[PDB]
Amino acid sequence: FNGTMMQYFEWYLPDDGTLWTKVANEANNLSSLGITALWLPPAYKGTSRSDVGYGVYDLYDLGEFNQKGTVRTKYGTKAQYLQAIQAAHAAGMQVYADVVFDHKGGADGTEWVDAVEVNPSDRNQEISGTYQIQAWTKFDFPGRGNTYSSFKWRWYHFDGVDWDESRKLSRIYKFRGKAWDWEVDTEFGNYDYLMYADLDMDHPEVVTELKNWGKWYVNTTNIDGFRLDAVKHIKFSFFPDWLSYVRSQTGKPLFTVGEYWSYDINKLHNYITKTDGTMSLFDAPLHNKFYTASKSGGAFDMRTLMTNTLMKDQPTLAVTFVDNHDTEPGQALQSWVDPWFKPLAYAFILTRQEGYPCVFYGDYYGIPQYNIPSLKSKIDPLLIARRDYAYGTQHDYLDHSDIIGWTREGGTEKPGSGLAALITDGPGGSKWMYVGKQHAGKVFYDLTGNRSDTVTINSDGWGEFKVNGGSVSVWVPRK
Ligand SMILES: [Ca+2]
Ligand SMILES: [Ca+2]
Ligand SMILES: [Ca+2]
Ligand SMILES: [Cl-]
Ligand SMILES: [Cl-]
Ligand code: NA
Ligand code: NA
Ligand code: NA
Repeated sequence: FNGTMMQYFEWYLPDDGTLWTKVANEANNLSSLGITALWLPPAYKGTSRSDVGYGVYDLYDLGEFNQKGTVRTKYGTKAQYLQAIQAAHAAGMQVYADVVFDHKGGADGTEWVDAVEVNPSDRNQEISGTYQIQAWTKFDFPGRGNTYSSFKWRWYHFDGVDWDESRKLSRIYKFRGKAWDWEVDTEFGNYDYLMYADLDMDHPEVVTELKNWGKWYVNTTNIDGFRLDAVKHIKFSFFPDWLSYVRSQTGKPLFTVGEYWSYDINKLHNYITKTDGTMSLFDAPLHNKFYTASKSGGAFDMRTLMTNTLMKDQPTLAVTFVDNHDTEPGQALQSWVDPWFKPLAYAFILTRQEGYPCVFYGDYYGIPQYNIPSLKSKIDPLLIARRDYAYGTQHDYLDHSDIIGWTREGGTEKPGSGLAALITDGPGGSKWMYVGKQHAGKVFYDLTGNRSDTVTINSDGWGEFKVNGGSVSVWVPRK
């Protein structure tokens, strides 16, 4: 069985505290379609009840303590979260928990700190003299007390902040005596700083505490791996060290995927080198390819669709996806793949042998905030393709600027498997492709239902497969 991840949230979910309940309720249904892992949103207390979770306040509050004006998180209570994870496990699915280590917001109090303004466009360039600011850096967690952890956060655990409370100024403030961490991404000179209070990953108390929390969190929740937020903004050598610790101390392999958001493939290869292949990365450049192709009116050269992507260059470390909560309309990385192209992108990541694909909750269930209907009826037949048919040796036909395809011969121990896929960003047509001599004489049909004709395999193992305009067909053998 192929591995298939699902990102189990989107940005515009209502703040109604039901998501963990939905996970428990939907787990069996999802697993039956071949989903094997769920990436859950940050599950700990944010700056308010409605925070999506990246505005992390208290890593140890899983919707259990009366903090930031609520007990539950946006998603539910600690008990509902633990129950969600158990339900996924009963359905035979693994759970990857979102980990937010870049910054910390909603401090309980301020501290007076000598600081300097740096340029948002070049954080290596100081643009003021030293002056004293009132920074939101004091974290005491009075709702939790010392349950689980007695560790308190102060100014010196952070490299800087984005707000002076005394003069009410928005600036990127670097604390005097602190430096931006290295290595990090070099966009804007040094991209360590992102929002709220930025963690100083060179501080030993910070490193020890996050290790402490990592081990506690795995043991407490029974999760199976991690989605790491904002890794280009976090010292590169920190995560290999952290993961080695948490993996050894818990005795779990803890699959981990990092969000290194860049469309520059060489930046991703750099990160993977600097982290010794300890984690996979989201294939952001392939997301860009799908976005671009969807908007190009047929003019995109489909022969290039996976050129300079992680799916091509480093397939065992790629988590492939069509869209996520940041690429949704109105969001920070907005780059939304139009619905006409979306099933083709889904077929590309679901039926090919390269990479670990990830289905987006917002695509699957729809996004009511923008009146975006569910694509479940177009995605399900592709999940079935992956679950039952996408096995064995692949042959590639990325050989025409509209119509591209590939085949899977089927696996010697998954009887009935085998497929031939075609997608086109332009007019439809046909393509001869090799599915395997062993399929000579078999009749193949289009599992998507987009086409009603059939394709019979010739005595050499070749079939003349077909696809409609602007569409996808996934041809599989009759039983
Ligand atoms: Ca630092
Ligand atoms: Ca940072
Ligand atoms: Ca084209
Ligand atoms: Cl200068
Ligand atoms: Cl410095
Ligand atoms: Na510089
Ligand atoms: Na930092
Ligand atoms: Na992020």
